[PDB]
Amino acid sequence: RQQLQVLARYLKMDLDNGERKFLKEKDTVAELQAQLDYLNAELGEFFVN
Amino acid sequence: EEITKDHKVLARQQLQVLARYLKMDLDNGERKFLKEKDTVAELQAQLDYLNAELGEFFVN
Amino acid sequence: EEITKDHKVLA
Repeated sequence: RQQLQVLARYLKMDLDNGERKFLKEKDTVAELQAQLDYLNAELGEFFVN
Repeated sequence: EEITKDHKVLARQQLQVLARYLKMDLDNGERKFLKEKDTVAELQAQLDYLNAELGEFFVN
Repeated sequence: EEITKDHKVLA
């Protein structure tokens, strides 16, 4: 693992970039789901569907 | 010489990783040497004091 | 930059 880290640093490759982007995207998903849940609570399932 | 320096840096980091895996202290020798040099300075100060008190003719 | 690229490929 330490040798892999040394190589990754030499190559300037961020091994955690994908996870960072994924966590941001998951926050966005939660935001949009909260908005949709609010509209469903205001209007009801029958109306929305 | 950016490319050569970057490669030597990578080599140094790989050497450090290996040294840590092997539990080999690369600075042990220098540490011991600096302690020994302090001891040499102490003994030389004592000898210099005796030479200042007694003089070269007497000591020799 | 053939040498640097070849080394980065090896890495």
